[PDB]
This record gives sequence, C-alpha cells and structure tokens, in this order.
Amino acid sequence: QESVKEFLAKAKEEFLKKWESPSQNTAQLDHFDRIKTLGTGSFGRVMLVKHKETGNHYAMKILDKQKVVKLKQIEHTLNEKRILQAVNFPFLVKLEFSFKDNSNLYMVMEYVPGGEMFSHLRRIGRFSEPHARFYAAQIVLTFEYLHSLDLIYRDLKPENLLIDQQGYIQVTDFGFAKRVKGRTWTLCGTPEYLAPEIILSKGYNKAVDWWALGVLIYEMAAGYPPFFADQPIQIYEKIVSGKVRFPSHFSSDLKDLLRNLLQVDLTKRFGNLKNGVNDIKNHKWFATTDWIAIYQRKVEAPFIPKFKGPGDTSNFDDYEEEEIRVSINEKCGKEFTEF
Ligand SMILES: N[C@H]1[C@H](O)[C@@H](N2CCOCC2)[C@@H]2OC[C@H]1O2
Repeated sequence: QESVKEFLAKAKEEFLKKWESPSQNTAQLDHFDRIKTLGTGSFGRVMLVKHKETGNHYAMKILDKQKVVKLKQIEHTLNEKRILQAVNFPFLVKLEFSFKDNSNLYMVMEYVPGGEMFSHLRRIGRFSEPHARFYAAQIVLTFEYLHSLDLIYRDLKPENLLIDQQGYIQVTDFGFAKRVKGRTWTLCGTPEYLAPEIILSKGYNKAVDWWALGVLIYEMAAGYPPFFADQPIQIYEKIVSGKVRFPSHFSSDLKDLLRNLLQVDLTKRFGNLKNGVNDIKNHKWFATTDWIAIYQRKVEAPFIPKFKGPGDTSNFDDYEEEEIRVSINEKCGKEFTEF
C-alpha cells in the first residue's frame, strides 16, 4: 500500500534525525508552580504543574537519581528520554522539556485531563465491542509506527493509557521502551501482561507487544484480564499454559482474534508473521474500522470524559503530598551525564 509505505519511510527519517541529535536541559524547576500529585512509583512521581510565564499546564515526571541506580533503571531512564524527544504520532504523549538538578531527573509532558483508561473501565464495568474496538485500533496504529522505528513498548495496560479531550487514547509511561534490532533480554513489564517468552527468560522481540494487546482487548471486553491470581508465580503458570476461557457474550470474531494474539508459540502469533500488522488490520473483527479516519481523528468517540478545563484534576485520584527537595550537593552526576 504505497501511501502507507511512504508514510512510514518518512516517519523513520524524521525519527532518526532527532535520535542522533537529542536535546537536553530545556527548562528548570523554578519556571513552574506545583499544583497536585497525580501518580507515584517506586522511583518517581508525576505532578501537575503550571508554567509561570505562559500559564500552560503540564505533567512533570520527577525521578530520584539515587533510587534509579538502586532499582537498576539507569539505561531505562536514558532510553525513555531519548525515545520521547524523537517520536511524533497522534496517539503518543509529547515530551516538551527535560532537565536535571543535583537530586532528580525531570521529563515535562503535555497534561491530559481525562484520566487513565483503567478508572473509566472500572467505573463502567466493561466496554462494548465497538467501544473496545475504537481504542484497540489506536493501539494497532501506534504499534505499527513504533515497531517500524525498531522500538518495542513493553508496558501496555489500562493504567498507562489516557483518555483525551476528544475521547481518543494517548499512550504514556515509556519507562521500559527500547530501540531493538533483533532480540532483547531484560525482565520487565507487569505480571498479568507478560508474554510466555519473557517469563521463560528467552530472547524476545516485538511479538511481546502483540501478546499484550490480546490481554488488553480481553480485559476491555470482559472487565477483567484473562490470567489472574494472588501471587505472580501462579499467574505465570496460567500464562505459559495459555489455556484461556472466553465469556459467552464475546462474539465469534472476537474469540478468533484473541486466540491468534494470545498464541503461546511466538512464531505463530499475529503481528509476528510474514504479513506483519496487516494480519490484524484485515481480521474480521476490524471489518467496520476506518483506519485512515481514526488516524485523522474524524471518528466520533464512544464518550468524552467529564472535566471543567485544562487544569481540572477530578479524573485522577488523591495521593499524599510530599516535598520536592533538591540536595545542596550533586548526586550520581557521572551516571546521568547523557541525560
Ligand atoms: N510453518 C509452521 C508454523 O509453525 C505455522 N506458520 C507460521 C508462519 O505463518 C503461517 C503458519 C504453521 O504451523 C506449522 C507450520 O505452519
């Protein structure tokens, strides 16, 4: 399809230019006012901030350099920043500024006020198949783009997908993404979404992102993921068996797609065969999908989140508010020279 070949050829040209010449130190902390904590992890936090000169709102990710080294995430945090300053796609969150100081690394992204897809899924119960299909088509197009750049994403799940002001998806949380020619080996991701070859400590490739799409479409349509248990070891046993049971309300076309995405043998899995992503785009479950209209954002979305303005935080949840302290001395300077 010529218009798709030329689109992706140009996409890769523009990605490589920025990849080979990354930007650095494009703002500083006292250019912003702090508003609220939006999310936390074992080495970082995300805060809503407002730029003092322009008044624009942003999601500022703050990573603690000393905890990054301890949790062994140095290369991952350098992957994340380099990838985010080089990509450009309608359904990816854009990096606007980055900088560092004596204690922390900072990535400043556009703020999306609609909240995480996870919150909306749990409030509604499950998404109808047309509603799940609209979100899934945006993930297929985003993976077609990323994989053509030799990037793997490695953390697809509903908590990492935001719903925007037009009801469309924005993928965020690029902390495990990596540029990969061939195979890679790091153990990372979230237990319920891991493909069997990751659990078995094998060299793996972009097929793990297509497995995770199968898990996501099942979770959107059922209300719960296909493999669950109280301990990760029990989750892993179910995954590598891959025996999966489908609710009776699933359509026959949906069950067929999911059996081909949740294929335990990676050499048989849709998205990893000779025809690549087109085995997915041409599947009967997507027969009603206008792929061009979705990319151009001309389709009316299933619902628009309720929010009052660009600074509204009502769709995110409440976290303890702690300080952003910067040490008087520099920490881990050498390890993050390239950030
Ligand atoms: N070639 C072998 C593969 O494991 C399968 N193929 C994967 C590539 O695409 C189509 C089918 C199928 O099962 C046995 C044989 O044919």
